[PDB]
Amino acid sequence: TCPFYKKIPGTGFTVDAFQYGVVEGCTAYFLTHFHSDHYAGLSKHFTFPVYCSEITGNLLKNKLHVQEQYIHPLPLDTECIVNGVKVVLLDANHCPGAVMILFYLPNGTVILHTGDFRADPSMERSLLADQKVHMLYLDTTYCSPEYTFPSQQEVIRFAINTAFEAVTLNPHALVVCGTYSIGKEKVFLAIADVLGSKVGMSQEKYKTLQCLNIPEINSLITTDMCSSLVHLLPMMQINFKGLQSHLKKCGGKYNQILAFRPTGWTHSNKFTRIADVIPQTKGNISIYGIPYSEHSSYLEMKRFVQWLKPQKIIPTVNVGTWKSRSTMEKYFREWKLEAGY
Ligand code: NI
Repeated sequence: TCPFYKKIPGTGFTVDAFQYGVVEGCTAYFLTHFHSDHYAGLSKHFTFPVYCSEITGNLLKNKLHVQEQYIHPLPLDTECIVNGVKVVLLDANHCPGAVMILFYLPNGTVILHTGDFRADPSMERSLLADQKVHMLYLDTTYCSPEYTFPSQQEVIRFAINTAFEAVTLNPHALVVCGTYSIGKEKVFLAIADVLGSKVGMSQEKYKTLQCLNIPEINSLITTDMCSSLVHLLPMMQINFKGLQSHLKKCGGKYNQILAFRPTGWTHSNKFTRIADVIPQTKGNISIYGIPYSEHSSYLEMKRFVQWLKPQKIIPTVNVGTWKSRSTMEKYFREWKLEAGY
């Protein structure tokens, strides 16, 4: 049964609610982004209207085989009427195709559902500038002050310089980047661009990347592994055993691996600056964990909320324990007292 924080009151709508069977009264199912916890339940047998971005729609059709007649893509930054209700989709700054949804309810209430997002000051100059929001359904993944991490630009600068140094010292080194979902593509694209290489990968991952509307993608990726010195591998293979096994398959072309594991936050963020990050090393294999986040830091989240000044906040992450719910409620009240709304 569908929980309350996935329903939009006063409408026939749900958000990211495909794992509950047929939801009573639902006339349109919104999907914020193509991550498995959110799409859980969709397939070729789904026969209700799905509303989403263009990119999410390409993934639903090609990867999950949802039939074309049930996929309803909407453009971004554009007022659209769905089942008699005005909606807008906004870029969430999460993975490719990810959106926030603004709903203009028939009674005058305005609701923003962030989906998953990485708040940014640029959002203060979207269509959100123009009006009041009564209810915010908020991605609270990192809603605690211990959650700190650098900008995505700093993290990419670190990865490019690390890869470029290693391969210039040793032309026979291979770079490997872990993946398990869409998102974080800048990590492997930036490294391959500095090395003058295409990115090599499986047929299955190539298919996924071909759905993402990335400009000039045919120039950047390939399924011919032997032609490439940046390889993508499943995240589970990014360990000394998996990497050893991969280096055997390359036919004595390479004699060293440098690997990257993009994570979210880890507690080594509580002590170490990005610049000071060191790898784990066994023999001719080195593995870097890099804190490339596609969710708001505490401070980015707080800035956004204090600017938007919502009347009520409904968290969508960390909702399962009393201690988490209490902690989030305390911070929301501080933020409101501090800013005066
Ligand atoms: Ni996500």
